[PDB]
Amino acid sequence: AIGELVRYLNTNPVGGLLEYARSHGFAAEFKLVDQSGPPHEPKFVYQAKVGGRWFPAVCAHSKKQGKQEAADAALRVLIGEN
Amino acid sequence: AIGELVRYLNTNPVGGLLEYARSHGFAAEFKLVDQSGPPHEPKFVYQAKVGGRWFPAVCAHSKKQGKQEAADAALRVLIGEN
RNA sequence: CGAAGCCUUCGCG
RNA sequence: CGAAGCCUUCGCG
RNA sequence: CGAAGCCUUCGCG
RNA sequence: CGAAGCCUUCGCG
Repeated sequence: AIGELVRYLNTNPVGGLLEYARSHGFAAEFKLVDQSGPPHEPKFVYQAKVGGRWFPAVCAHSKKQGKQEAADAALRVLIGEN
Repeated sequence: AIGELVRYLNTNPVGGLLEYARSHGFAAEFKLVDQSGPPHEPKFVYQAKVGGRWFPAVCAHSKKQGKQEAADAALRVLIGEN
């Protein structure tokens, strides 16, 4: 797992986390924790969840980048574990 | 653990998480993920972390209530574990 | 006795 | 052959 | 929201 | 920021 997981951090973190989620029979989730700010400069706060494990919450400027950074944080956490 | 952990959900989640963290030799952290909103109506976003495990991020109106809500979520998860 | 944590109140900014 | 996901681009509200 | 291109991965062969 | 009060937990006697 670790090998491909490292690869996914640079190119496409969301894809790597979904891959991890499939290969362990788990459904991945990206929770929109919070939305704030004016419409032209909003701030989104996202959190990745896999099965029963929750990951670092992140601030981002767009929903896409919210998911990307949430995935990225989850991936770094999982790589750290071993 | 589960017995006392249930009790702390009503009275003081922050204390219960501190008990859990001590009794498994873990350092607890309450991360201020985000602050937003106007000065008289701020919104804070907190996340509890115990050792290497991160917990649901929560919204609250004050820092203390932020920590308490994060702790409460972590406790509900840990009771869920068994 | 020695600590730690929470909540509450009061004053100040 | 059948899915899914990123990258970029274009158009619509 | 509607598409195209390109990449990666999954699944059945 | 400076105090006060409560409750809870832990160790010791």
